Amino acid sequence: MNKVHVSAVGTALLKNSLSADNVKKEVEDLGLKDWDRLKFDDDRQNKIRDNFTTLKDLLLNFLKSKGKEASAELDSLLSAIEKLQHKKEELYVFLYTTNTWNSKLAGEVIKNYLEEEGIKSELATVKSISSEETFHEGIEDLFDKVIYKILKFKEEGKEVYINATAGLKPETTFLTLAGLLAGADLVYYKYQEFNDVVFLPSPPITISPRYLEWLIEFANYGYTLSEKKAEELGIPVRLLEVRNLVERKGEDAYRLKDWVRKMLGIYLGSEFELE
Amino acid sequence: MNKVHVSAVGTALLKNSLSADNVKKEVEDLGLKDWDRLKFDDDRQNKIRDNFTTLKDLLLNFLKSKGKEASAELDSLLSAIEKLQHKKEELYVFLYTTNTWNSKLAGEVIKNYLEEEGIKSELATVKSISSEETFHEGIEDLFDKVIYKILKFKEEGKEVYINATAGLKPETTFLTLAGLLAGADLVYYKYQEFNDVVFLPSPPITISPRYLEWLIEFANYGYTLSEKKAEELGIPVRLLEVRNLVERKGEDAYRLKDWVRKMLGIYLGSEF
Repeated sequence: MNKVHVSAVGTALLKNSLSADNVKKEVEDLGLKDWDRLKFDDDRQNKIRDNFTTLKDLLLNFLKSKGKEASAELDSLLSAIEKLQHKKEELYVFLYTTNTWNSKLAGEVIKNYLEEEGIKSELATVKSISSEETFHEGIEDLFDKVIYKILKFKEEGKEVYINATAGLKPETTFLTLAGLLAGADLVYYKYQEFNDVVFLPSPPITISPRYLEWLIEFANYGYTLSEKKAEELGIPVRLLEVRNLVERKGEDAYRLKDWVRKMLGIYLGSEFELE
Repeated sequence: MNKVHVSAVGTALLKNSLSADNVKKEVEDLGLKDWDRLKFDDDRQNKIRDNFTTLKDLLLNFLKSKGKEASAELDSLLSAIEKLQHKKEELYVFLYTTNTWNSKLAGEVIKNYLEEEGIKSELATVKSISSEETFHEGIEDLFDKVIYKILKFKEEGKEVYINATAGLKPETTFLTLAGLLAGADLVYYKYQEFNDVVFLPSPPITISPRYLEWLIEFANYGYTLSEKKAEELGIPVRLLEVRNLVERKGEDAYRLKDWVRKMLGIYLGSEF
């Protein structure tokens, strides 16, 4: 399957499904009125868990009934696949979603629909972003679970298409940029009020070689540099600091920020810190 | 003003302002009940135009009253300014929005509010994206009105912070990517959720140099090349085409897509 689509899955499907009276009955009787908006540690997530199969078949029947438009994910996926003329034999759909029952439900339902339609696909899950503290881990997890998989796909000799329709804005802005750094071929988006997908300018990009040399340099010296050592290596720490590439750690020292190291992994391999 | 913040302006302010009865009254009497969602060619846009100044004063008063929380733009702007400890003296706020009356209204209101708060700013306007056909023009326009300005700011030795909070996904993903290609320093985002700005991974990036050389090559021979010329110059037009950089217009011929032209002829020259 040499043509891979990457798509986040949200819970809009959960919400959209309440249109239908049968779904609204079943969800209301289970106590799950706001199942699209549940927090990751809300107890109602265990009611989705405990009732997974049912809610699955119910959302897949809703989906069959009223068709792909109930999920912006499917709509943009299936529209892009139509417009690019990607054959079912050639296709793979790498879904990811947060590690929460309402999201996994949406994700399993969409996975099964794609498989009923002759499209092989996979659903990875990723850490929730529930605060400023969990955001940076959230992004590292997307690196590990998605960006590094885009890398694998590109080594495998495949074409990668990013579906930017789905996902929260910051998480898809990150996926688009990291995705293209990892060699993704094309980024697409379906406007809610259009039927056709558009192709975002997806130019082939790499970290500035100037900055790539500097950033690899911290790796030689224990990911830290005094101002005097940086200046001797010609590395403008005060500009790296503006660009949130380094943090000042103490009076004289600058440490290469952890997110940069994840991203360097695109260039030096995912396990380069362990060699 | 060494520190520029870039921010789209959406109409969410127009919608949020309906939670004051005076605004909702004036909106309903004027026929403007869904003014946040009006398309670019909707006739109700002329009611905003015809009433611009008064609807300005109305939204600015609502905004003073209830403060920056009424606008994702102000909220994220003022929060990022707070978190980065940028002084008002050193700031310039580059707002852009579509050339539509409901958008310009939101944008003028945000511009005046920032100026009342001692922050200099401009409001650039850009062509509306109303279809597949107008999308590519829309993106060329963002290049001309925003990306090229990010470039100018960076030649001046100013620092550019992109506020990714407001904007539709495709307009903000393009601003982030082309913004960083133009040398923008940092991209930030404020979740409504947890009321606090985060810094998105924003490495300095460039066009792949192999491709930059190929792309500048097309720019020497008009902006079209036969298959026999391309393979002679060692250019995988096959791979340019997959990455939407060239179209096959001609017979055995390839044409450099217009947006690529307007991205070369923004960051790395200004000729042909």
